[PDB]
Amino acid sequence: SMSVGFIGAGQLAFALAKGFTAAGVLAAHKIMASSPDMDLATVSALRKMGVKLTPHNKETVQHSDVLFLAVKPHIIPFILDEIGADIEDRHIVVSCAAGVTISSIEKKLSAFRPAPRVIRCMTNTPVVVREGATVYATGTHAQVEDGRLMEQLLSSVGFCTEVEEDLIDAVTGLSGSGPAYAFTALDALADGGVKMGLPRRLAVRLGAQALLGAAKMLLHSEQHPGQLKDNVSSPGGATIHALHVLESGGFRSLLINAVEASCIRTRELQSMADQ
Amino acid sequence: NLYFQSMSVGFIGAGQLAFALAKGFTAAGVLAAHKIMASSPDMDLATVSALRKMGVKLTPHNKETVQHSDVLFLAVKPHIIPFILDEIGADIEDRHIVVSCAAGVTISSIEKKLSAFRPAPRVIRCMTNTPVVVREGATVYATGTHAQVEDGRLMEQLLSSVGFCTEVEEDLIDAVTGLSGSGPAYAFTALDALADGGVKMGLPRRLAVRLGAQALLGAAKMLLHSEQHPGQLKDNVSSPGGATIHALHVLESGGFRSLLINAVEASCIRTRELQSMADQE
Amino acid sequence: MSVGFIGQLAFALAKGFTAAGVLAAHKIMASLATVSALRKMGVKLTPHNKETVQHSDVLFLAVKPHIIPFILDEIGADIEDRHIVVSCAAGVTISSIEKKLSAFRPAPRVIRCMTNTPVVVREGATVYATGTHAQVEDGRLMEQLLSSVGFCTEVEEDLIDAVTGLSGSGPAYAFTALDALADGGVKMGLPRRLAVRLGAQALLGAAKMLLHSEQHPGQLKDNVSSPGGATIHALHVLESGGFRSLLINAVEASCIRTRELQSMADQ
Amino acid sequence: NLYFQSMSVGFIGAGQLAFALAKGFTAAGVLAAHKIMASSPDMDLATVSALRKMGVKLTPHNKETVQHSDVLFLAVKPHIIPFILDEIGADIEDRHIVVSCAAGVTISSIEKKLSAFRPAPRVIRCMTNTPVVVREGATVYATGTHAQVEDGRLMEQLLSSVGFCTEVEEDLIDAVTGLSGSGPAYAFTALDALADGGVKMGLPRRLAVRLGAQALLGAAKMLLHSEQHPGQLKDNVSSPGGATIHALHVLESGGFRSLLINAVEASCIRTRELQSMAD
Ligand SMILES: O=C(O)[C@@H]1CSCN1
Repeated sequence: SMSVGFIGAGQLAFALAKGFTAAGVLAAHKIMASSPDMDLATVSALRKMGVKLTPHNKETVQHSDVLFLAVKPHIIPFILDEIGADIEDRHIVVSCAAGVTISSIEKKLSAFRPAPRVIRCMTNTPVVVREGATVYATGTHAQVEDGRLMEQLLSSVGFCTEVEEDLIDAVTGLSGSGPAYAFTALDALADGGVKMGLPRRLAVRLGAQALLGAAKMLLHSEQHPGQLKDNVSSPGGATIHALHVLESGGFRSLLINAVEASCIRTRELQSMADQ
Repeated sequence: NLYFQSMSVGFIGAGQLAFALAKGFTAAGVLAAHKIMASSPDMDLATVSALRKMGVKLTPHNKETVQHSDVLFLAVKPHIIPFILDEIGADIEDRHIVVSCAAGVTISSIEKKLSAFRPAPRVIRCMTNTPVVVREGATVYATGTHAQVEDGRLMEQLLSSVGFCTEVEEDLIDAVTGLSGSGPAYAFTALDALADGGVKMGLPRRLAVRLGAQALLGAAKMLLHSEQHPGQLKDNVSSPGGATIHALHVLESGGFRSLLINAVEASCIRTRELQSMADQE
Repeated sequence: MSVGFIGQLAFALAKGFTAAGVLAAHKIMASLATVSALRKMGVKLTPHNKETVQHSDVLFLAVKPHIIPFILDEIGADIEDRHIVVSCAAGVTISSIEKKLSAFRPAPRVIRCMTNTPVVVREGATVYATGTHAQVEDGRLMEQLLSSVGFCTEVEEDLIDAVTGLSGSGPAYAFTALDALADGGVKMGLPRRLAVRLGAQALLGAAKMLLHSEQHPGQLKDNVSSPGGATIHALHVLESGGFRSLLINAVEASCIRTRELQSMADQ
Repeated sequence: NLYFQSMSVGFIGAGQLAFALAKGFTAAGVLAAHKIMASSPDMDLATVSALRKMGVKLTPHNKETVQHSDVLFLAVKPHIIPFILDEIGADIEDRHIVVSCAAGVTISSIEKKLSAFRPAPRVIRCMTNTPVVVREGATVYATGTHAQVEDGRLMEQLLSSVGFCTEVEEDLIDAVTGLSGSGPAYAFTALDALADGGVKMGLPRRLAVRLGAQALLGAAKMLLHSEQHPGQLKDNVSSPGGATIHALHVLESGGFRSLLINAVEASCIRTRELQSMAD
């Protein structure tokens, strides 16, 4: 029955609308999206999906029950001023804009109506193939049923759980930025395959399949990742020789640096949102 | 396409690979567990206990596995193979398809051993990986001299039920070992580290493990279902000034890409070394 | 129309403009090494900045960033309403120029521009941001003029520091790279002149391929490298030295330094 | 100038380099697309479909390419050149000019194999690169033992239509491979990284790609059209205390120059290794 809105038509809003349509959890005609600059590829992609489109962010608000904000962080204060008068009591405001705090949203929206129902969301692009990783934090006036609605909605396109808002910066550095780390790794792994004689296309396919299978093994396993690493590495063998050169470059610490750098940049954005 | 419901499969070795392939095959429903025999040097393994409860038949006699099976998976260490080939060589019949999974061991080395017993052994060489156990493996195979056309097609249908499977020329399989053969251990290492980073930044350990693994799987599936270069997807998900591009920069400053190239090379080279040392003896 | 200059960037723009036929070289007045060349082109040279302002319609300011305030104080009273003041000085913000000029006349038409030296062969990269009092047609006029000597597009002013780090400093990164590539060719036995020519032609062709392709640079990279071949071996050693991260460091350092100049200009 | 529009051109290999040369030659107008024939062991390549739409005749028989062509480009992998030469050596005629593009394959090795079928094979070795597709390639060539005076001239004319082309001694070509052969890949890596830097500092990706590429194009054009040392051009653009000289310093602190020297060397050394593994 319910309707879903997207303010913004970027990569992430497209990913959610496509993953939601592929889940059949609501008919695409229940979905509206507004961008003042939407590219015709994203227009023709969403329109063929059945996703209703408009340039007027207020049209989305009046159409929608659940309202996704998927725009750049600095654009958010302008959005809230535009649509703030149109926020009804029925609306659930789900922010995806990175580092934008529930406080900064509730402050803006409280100038119009006193109890805005706000949820902060950290999701990632693989929702487009329904394998996203999502966390959400509920705001001051979000009713308990709102969090469940959020949970059921985002569970149709990947993993989803509730966290305290203070962990969302860290989730950003981990699962939010994660897919870009994977894409970088797969491009380098394939370069390695090419270096050793594989055709590029086959190298790309084999590396991506190996990553997926490994991650799936861990998800469906009780065991520590180090234990599964142990089970792959035969004595004297090729895998342990490879693991050694990874260690010599400090491979593990680079991934730690990455999550940390992304979380800290997210906090730097959280401060400008709160300033 | 092909009818192999009444086909018997054997494993020489009952290690991580025999267990992973048998679990995948019986989970795919293309093999009844009681049509699978495995032989192991010792029966005090955790792998044999799980094969027994799976319904797989467990013998200590390699010749018994050979007599029971039509397709014969050789899943032992690379330096054992010429001793297995000696023990069972006379037991090999015309009906047998011998599938070697040892890293490095060449089709011609196996054909040479077996030919001393019977002239036209049907040999296939393959490189698979442990995620066959959840049916998301990556497998390549090459066909030997006396491999029939149906033999490669039969092998590809078998291994496709537990992951991606394609045919390659044999001289690529060492490279493949370094990529998808060792690939899972690189992912496990990467996931352990990513989870340490999540923990450093405040997340509970179990949630950090869960989120990194889900991030890796979804990204891999994204690429497998996309017609786009991995760099384009990197580009697509990196907003200007954002957290992700800042993280990408510190990966680059450590030479993250070169380490993965180093790893694939080291594994492929070690795989070639193991064969050379074997062929010297 | 008429154009004036108030450098190595002043020469480069006048050279490209004339070669494009967009402006008669004599409708151009400027105010060193580049003084012998410019006069040869039939471009009017005058030592008095005030003469340049009185003759010109469009006014490029190509001086050192801490030198603009002194020029503005000097010519400010001579800025009529027909004038468009285009600042190319690195880091000098639109606000700082308008502040100076507005003590003389309330609505100065200011445009801020980040262009680079390859305008001299009409392959520049130019961005520009329109000032508080510039009408729409001032932006379009500027876009038409600088499109004649390379790529040109409008940006928000807060992207110009980033553009400085990418295409503004870019040509020096390429000159450093071609000098090193030529040292490499020389090491492997090529004559120096042949190595310089072949390296620069490789760079040019590669850049033109990317400008004319719909594909990602990584996709074009894949196409060069045959399996097991020479190119992928060379790519590996680039990766092992963190070659990509150095170029990221470069754009970042240039952009940050531009911001620090942008502060000295606003202080 | 030599007249050659009506000659037929053959590619053994319908891969990335055969496509690049065919695309460049047809866009230059020096050959008609229907006068080109290419052969490949694999017809499902994206490049093979691209050649079809151009009007290039595609066959899976290396024999037919030879019989169709006057000039014959060898754009196969290096190690398979020996099997190709045995396969079509009997079909080589006196009218044929054989042009090897394979990295590292020496004129001596080609002439040795081909001399077994008919003496005086006309062989030319060249190293070119993918930007021929936009007619800005970099090509060197060396004439073989039995190449006529005209064959080198005809070869230079053909390849100058798609970029720079000059004659070199054969012992320089391995070095040219590491420089202009692999060159474009170094530039693509550079452009990707520069765009990453632009994005980090806040530019949209597409804008950073365009600006980075345009910066490199115009820098390269400046150098080619000036008589000045790359170092003098670097000096001319680095104002004192400015943003550029700050960025140059971080480049130097990472040994940026040495990485590019390492790259040319590695590619050239690998090019030699490949020929020594053949021999
Ligand atoms: O990597 C390679 O072999 C190709 C052929 S020479 C330069 N690029």
